[PDB]
Amino acid sequence: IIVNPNEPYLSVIKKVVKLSIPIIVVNLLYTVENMISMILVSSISPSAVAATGFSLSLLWFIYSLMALSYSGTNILIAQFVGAKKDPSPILINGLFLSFLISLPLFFYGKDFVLFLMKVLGASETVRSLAKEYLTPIFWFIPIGFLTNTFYGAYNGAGDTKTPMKVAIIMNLTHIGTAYTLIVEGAGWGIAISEILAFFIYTFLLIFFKPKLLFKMVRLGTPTALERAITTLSFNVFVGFLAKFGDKVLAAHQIGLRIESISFMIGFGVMIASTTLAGQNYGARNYRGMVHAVNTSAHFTALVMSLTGLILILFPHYLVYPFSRDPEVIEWASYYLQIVGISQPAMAYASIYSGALKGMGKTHIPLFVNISSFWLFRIIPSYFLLKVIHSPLVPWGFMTFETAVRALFYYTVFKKVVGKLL
Amino acid sequence: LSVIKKVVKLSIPIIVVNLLYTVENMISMILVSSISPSAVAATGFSLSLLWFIYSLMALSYSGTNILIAQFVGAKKDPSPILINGLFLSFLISLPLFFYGKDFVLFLMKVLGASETVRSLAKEYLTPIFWFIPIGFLTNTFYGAYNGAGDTKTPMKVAIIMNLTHIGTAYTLINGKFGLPKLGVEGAGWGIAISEILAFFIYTFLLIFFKKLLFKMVRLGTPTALERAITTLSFNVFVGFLAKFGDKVLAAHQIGLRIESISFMIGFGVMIASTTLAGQNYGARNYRGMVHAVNTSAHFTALVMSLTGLILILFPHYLVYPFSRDPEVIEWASYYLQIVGISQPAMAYASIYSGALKGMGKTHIPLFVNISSFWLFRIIPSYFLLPLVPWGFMTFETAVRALFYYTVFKKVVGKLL
Repeated sequence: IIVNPNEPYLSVIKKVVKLSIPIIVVNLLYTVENMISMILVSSISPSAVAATGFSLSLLWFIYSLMALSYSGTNILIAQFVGAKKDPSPILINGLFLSFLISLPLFFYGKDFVLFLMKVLGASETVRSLAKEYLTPIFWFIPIGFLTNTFYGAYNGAGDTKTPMKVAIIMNLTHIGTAYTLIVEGAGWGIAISEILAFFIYTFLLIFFKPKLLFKMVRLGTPTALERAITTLSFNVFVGFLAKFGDKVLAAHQIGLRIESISFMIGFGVMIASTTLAGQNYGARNYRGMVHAVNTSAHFTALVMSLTGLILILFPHYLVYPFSRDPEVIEWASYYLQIVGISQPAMAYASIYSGALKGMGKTHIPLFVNISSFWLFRIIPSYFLLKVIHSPLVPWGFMTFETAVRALFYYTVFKKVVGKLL
Repeated sequence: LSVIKKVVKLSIPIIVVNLLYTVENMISMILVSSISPSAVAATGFSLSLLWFIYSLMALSYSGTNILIAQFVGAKKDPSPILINGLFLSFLISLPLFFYGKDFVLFLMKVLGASETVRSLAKEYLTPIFWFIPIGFLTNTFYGAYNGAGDTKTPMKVAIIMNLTHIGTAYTLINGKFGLPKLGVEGAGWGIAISEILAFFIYTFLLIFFKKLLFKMVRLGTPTALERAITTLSFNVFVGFLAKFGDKVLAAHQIGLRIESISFMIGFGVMIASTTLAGQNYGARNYRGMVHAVNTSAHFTALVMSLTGLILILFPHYLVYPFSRDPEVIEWASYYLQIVGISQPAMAYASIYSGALKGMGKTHIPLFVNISSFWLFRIIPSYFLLPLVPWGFMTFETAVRALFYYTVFKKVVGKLL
């Protein structure tokens, strides 16, 4: 049991924040894992941090195929626990499906970096560090694909406290492994942290609990696309500010870290709403999920309304840890006040697209976050952006555009449930 | 629909369209072999790169070829599918318009091009990309006339597309009419001007012939990724033979042309089965579509049983147009004998994987031909690793593509 009834008042939901703070902790700890990873790699040379830096941002492209092993496992388990049906065939077929697509990026995995590494602007000695840094990682990718599937498996059953306690220890495993082994030492910090957490889940399986490979691949197919395509998409949005020198290039990276710390709240509610909508839609409790997602939307909007306010009223404060060049503090402060207006939009953007994932409409955020980016973030902030001479137009449009969809494709949730009743 | 019928009435016109397309590029390669050999490399690497790029046409094709068939079968007005198909087609032509031109320069330099080849590729791919909207509209008109079952009209246009393409190329290659030699640019204008003249035909007869755009994208999205990912997949399959020198690399491309001369048959029947399965599924008549795809599979497998058998019995006869070194004739003869056995299977593959496109489950060939090329061709070959990846291909492209026919029997099993 986890589902709230069919609009049964309870205007305060409470249960949502209990099943979100754990996901917020897991996502905030992902930043501490990489921030400390930058401190441990910077102890040797900046050439190794370049090999690690471009690899992590490239590990985004790699881990995009990890979406099938998550959504295919997270969604069906959430619905099956909702309908009180045995959620065991989804786990064994999901963990096998995770290992299935784990083979392509097992052998020719370091090539996906090294080959693409030089075509963007790498050196000969920088890439040799990346090869030593990534060789122990691509050996244990089927291990990571199993850990990711275990993550999505617990999220469906409404037990996000298990991937929280494991994340706290897994990071101390990663912190301890690299800090002692430290460019190849940091690579063992990832592989060993993935076999430890996996074996904990293996130990947390002794006392925890194939024609559907289609349904798992079919649901998460847009997710692996949406992840991979948005990466290239954001690369196009960043490229619009590379034309304004490294000054604004650094100022956009400063806004990224300020957004990332401000994003872990929403992504935690997203995976939450993904579970809450799945358990409700699985039990044929349709009036309750809309009463739940609307409640989460209302509360997350106020959380984001506070978040944007802090970004607006303390721009120079939030850039202070990165405040060096005043022209960079300039563009960074302008960015914070611009996207500080579009924070409540992200409350509805992630929930409407996140709750639909559990409901099965995973193909919608793909068609959505792409079409609400190309002919909206890029083209209006490019085609009509020829004569502007300002970085505030891709920033002004990204805030303006993000609103559309976030608040303007409400409709897809407004009406997909309309015919559902 | 109960005895036997001329199912070739849909296949033959498309076969002519899929043929001569061979001649359109064989002669064009000769028209660019008339100049310097460096321009032929700029041509081949362009057409190959055009194979990768021409993956977004499936979204503009399947979205138009599938729904029109179902609606022509359902006797429902199929005009909103064409006006929004061409409209969507024009809008999928913009992401490549002035944004995928430099993609060639970014991709040629990563495969080992020459500073001159990248330049000849530009002068060749300059008029091609200016008229991407015109080629996409004609590509959508193809599936439009195929969906309605009128594949003879594009066959007339394909023949028009040929005489203008070769005519303009052969003229602009050297300036036959007192014109300046455009070089590699003349072949580029041959394609472009042949697209605009074919497009004007489709718009002229549109004068006397004849929203929910999200659903169309839900149809062509897996099909577009199939052509895109299979191209990378076959790149990995060839990569297993690059380790055996250039004599095995050459014999494989020789088999490619001999296969293509034998491939245009099944592709036309695939579109034929794509249309026949489309109309009868939109009209609920399931006994008519199951009996048709069964009869299509039976008749095509026999043709492919003759086609492959000839390849097995006449290897060194059919390769001599490409034979130079007897060691290359050796490896090429084995490739034909191996693929000649799996030819009757591709008959069932193109017809079944293609009928499911007509039924709306277009994410079926994607989930299959990917999971069939990788963990059944690439992986088993990579383990046992030229007759090891060659035998496995036939062993796979037959057996796995075969017994997958049960999924069609299962999709139909619950359909009744």
